Parts: sequence; C-alpha cells; structure tokens
Amino acid sequence: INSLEELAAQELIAAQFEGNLDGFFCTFYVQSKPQLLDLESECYCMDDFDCGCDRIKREEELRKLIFLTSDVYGYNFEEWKGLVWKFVQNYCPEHRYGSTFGNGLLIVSPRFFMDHLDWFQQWKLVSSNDECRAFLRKRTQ
Amino acid sequence: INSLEELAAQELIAAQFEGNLDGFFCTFYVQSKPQLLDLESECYCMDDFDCGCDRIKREEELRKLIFLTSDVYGYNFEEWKGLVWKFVQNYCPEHRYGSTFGNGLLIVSPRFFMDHLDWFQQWKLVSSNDECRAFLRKRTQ
Repeated sequence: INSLEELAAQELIAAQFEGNLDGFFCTFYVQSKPQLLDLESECYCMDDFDCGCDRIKREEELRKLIFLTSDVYGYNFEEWKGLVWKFVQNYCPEHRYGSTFGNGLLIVSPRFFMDHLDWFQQWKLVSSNDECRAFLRKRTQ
Repeated sequence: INSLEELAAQELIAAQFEGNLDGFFCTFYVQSKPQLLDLESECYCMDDFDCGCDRIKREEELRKLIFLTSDVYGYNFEEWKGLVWKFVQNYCPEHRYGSTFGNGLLIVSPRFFMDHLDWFQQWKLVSSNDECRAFLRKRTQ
C-alpha cells in the first residue's frame, strides 16, 4: 500500500510532470518512507561562533516537518505552505564557483502529492523570489 | 610583542572609521595573530548528498586565505579582491521571520589595513550586491 500508492504517483510524475518536480532552486521528491537520516549532517562550531551549522540544522528540521505534515490526512495546507516558505527562505543555493547553481531537496508523501497535483504543476513554473513569495503566501482558503 | 601594529590599527579604526569596518552584509576585523581555529567547524554529511557542509568549509578556507595573503607584502591586490568576491558569493545570511539580516566575518593584517585605508572606506559605503560586484571586480585606482 506504501509502494502501491508511491508507484501510482511515480507513474503520474512520468506521465504528466515529465519525470520531475524541479522548481525554482528547489525540487520535490515523492516517497512513502524517505531516508531522512541520510539527508542529515553532524555539525559543531567550536568556541561559540555562528559558523553556519544552525542554518544546516534548521533546513533538516523543516524538511522533516514538511514531510511529516504531508504524511497525514488534513493538515492545514496554508500552514504547510508557510513551512515550505521558511525552508525556501533558509535555503542558500550551493552555486559551484563560476556560474553554476543547485536545488534544495524536499520530500512529500504520495497521498499529499496526489491531493495537490495542480499545485505541484504550478510549483514547477515559479521563476523568481517575488513570484515564489506570492505563491507561498498564507491565504485564508 | 606585535600588538603595536594592531593598536595603531585599532586607534585608526576608532579615530577615522567610526570604530568599525562594517559593510554590505560583511565585516572586517584587524588582527595580527587571529585565532582562526576558534572560527571553525568540524562537520560532515552522511550520503553522497550535499548537506551544506561544503559551503562552510569553503567559507573558512577563503577566510583563512584572505588573511594569510594580507599578512605579507606585495600580494596581487586584484587577486586578493578575487578571494573576497568568492567569499561574498559563497556567503548567505540566516533568515527566519525577516530579521536577522546578518554579517559575514573577514580578517586582515594590521599592515594590509594600514596600506589600504582608503579602499576600506569605500568598502563601508557599499549597500547593494551590484555595488559589491562592481567594487570587487573593477581594477582599483
């Protein structure tokens, strides 16, 4: 049922989303049981200085919440979006020196992806920070 | 022993620079023997997955080079500035609920400072990424 529901979405991504959910410096994956510990770090700055481990730890915390809140029926969808927005705010594109750029990773369950197909289709077309902020703004309904 | 040079700098900072070297999301200190090892991390990812450690290691690496190359006479100033650009490029403030809008930290030798005071005044009154881009890339003087 986990594979079975994951399979339909992965087939649906192939069919209608051209094999991917890449958006603006961020892509979504659709998995029933993600290996979230494989996406973590162990990070200490010594001698009490913000080296940037916090930024890392915050990113992991938010990816986790974005998944866990997606993996249940009926979570507040605007509050979910606000979490994505905080992730997006905290992301800082690892642009490999020259003119290269990379994508932040987020994960959502298959049930959630398939309750929100139109939304994930728009996600892919986001082209700026300014559009992104508008797209993720917490509407009432 | 080598404080004499630092204090000559600290006196000029207080006297002629309003007591700081803050610029556009970044700050210079002037130190003869900085404790760069204090300003460090020991952190790793798990998977092949880039968890954001690479950006921190790069930051330290560049910070240290920025200091070491300032700590001798006659280094290629344009190339020195090139390191500063790569540092700024690789920097990003941590953002959660707008504020805070924080500063990166660089350190430079007393003598390097005292041979480029004029350049350091211009560094302060930068206030955009494009002003930063131009100021660092354009042949000085």
